[PDB]
Amino acid sequence: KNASDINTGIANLKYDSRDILAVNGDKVESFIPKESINSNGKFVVVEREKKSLTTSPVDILIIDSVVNRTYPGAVQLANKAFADNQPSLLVAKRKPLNISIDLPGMRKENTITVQNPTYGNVAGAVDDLVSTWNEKYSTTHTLPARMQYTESMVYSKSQIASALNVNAKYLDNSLNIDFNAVANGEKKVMVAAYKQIFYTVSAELPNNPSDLFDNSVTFDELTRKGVSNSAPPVMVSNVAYGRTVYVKLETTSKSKDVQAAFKALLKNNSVETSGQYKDIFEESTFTAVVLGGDKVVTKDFNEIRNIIKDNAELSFKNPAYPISYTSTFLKDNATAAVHNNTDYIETTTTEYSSAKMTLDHYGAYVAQFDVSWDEFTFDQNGKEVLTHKTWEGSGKDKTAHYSTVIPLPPNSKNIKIVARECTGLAWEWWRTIINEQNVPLTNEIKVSIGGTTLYPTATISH
Repeated sequence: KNASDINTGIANLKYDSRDILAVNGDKVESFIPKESINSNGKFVVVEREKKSLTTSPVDILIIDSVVNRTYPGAVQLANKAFADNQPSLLVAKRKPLNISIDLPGMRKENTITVQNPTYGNVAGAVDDLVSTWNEKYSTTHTLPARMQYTESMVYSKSQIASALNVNAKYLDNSLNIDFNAVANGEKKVMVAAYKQIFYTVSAELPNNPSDLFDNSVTFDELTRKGVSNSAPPVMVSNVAYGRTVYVKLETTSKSKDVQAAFKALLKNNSVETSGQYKDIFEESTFTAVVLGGDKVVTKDFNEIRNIIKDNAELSFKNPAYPISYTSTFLKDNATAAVHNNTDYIETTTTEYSSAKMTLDHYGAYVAQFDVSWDEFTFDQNGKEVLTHKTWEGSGKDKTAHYSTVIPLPPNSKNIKIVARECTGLAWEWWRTIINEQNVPLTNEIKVSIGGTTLYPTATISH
């Protein structure tokens, strides 16, 4: 009748997804690109850089408060408010629709058919299906661990969100990311989103869009109702239900390793007792919250694992809830993808600590140490400024047994160490026994020359 004008009208819309469905962070701004700083007693270089993060999800998140707007079979407007997690619902009288759960107990009795695909109803149809399988299959069958897992280091709300694929306020509201400390040397932080799926209800893509709507429905009704090239319609064609845990990992260290150290603490507990990265998980504290729909902080990460675990489980005590969903433009049944584009200031880090050099001479022969290093800094332009330093006794004759302690401040570089052994009288002749530049900056540098005139012994020990 005019179901024809729904198709014709709908068929007629022009748009590309990248356009109507985009999000964008606000042009970066200004930072100090290369600059040092002193914390924990470690001299810390600190670099900075704008990158372009470019997400592109087809698993649209779903915010608590705006939950009753997203349900399997619902029709919604593909527009900037969609792309922003507040989709506008497009209410209109409906033909009946088949929704079919994917629960374990692999049934042929899994499909239900809903007369009026309105939230409350659809919600209920799901609820039925759930506690069907839960009665007549609950243990007879068992749940395949399915998960949307994401983890990243945090720079801006704009970026963690975009990356973690979650909602910026919602996250910060629960976690409290001191993005600042982070923004300049004070702190290092990553966040993990454990999005656990227990099941996903799905909704029969309809051959022709008209098939979704009663006959009392006209195209004008739709357009006057929201529909336009700036905002075409999508069907909520699958909702994944489950449970979420967020984990916050933050540490005072600024060691290049804080990253991988975490990505690793997260995976398993083989690094936990293994002792690798031990100074870090000291200055690390962890936080885990469990999203509801209408939180613990401790220094023993094994409590965090426990919370993550308790939550890969369906239960009457821990009920599922919509979590992500999938949208199909009614036009051609393409999947809706929300193109994202945050910009941000990645502040990286590198620690450096003070060193204890140590000359020791046991040699049956007069000898000589040249020792020199460079102290490094970066200007108002982040250029490396090299301040050459040189060991007092450098070049002086020394007789066994001798020893001294040369302090090196944490920001040292190029080091360099010679040992000459005199090999006759006065300095008639001499041999070089220790000759090195670019000696590894390391908590202890131990030089030690020894033995005979004819057969010396010489070694740097780190």
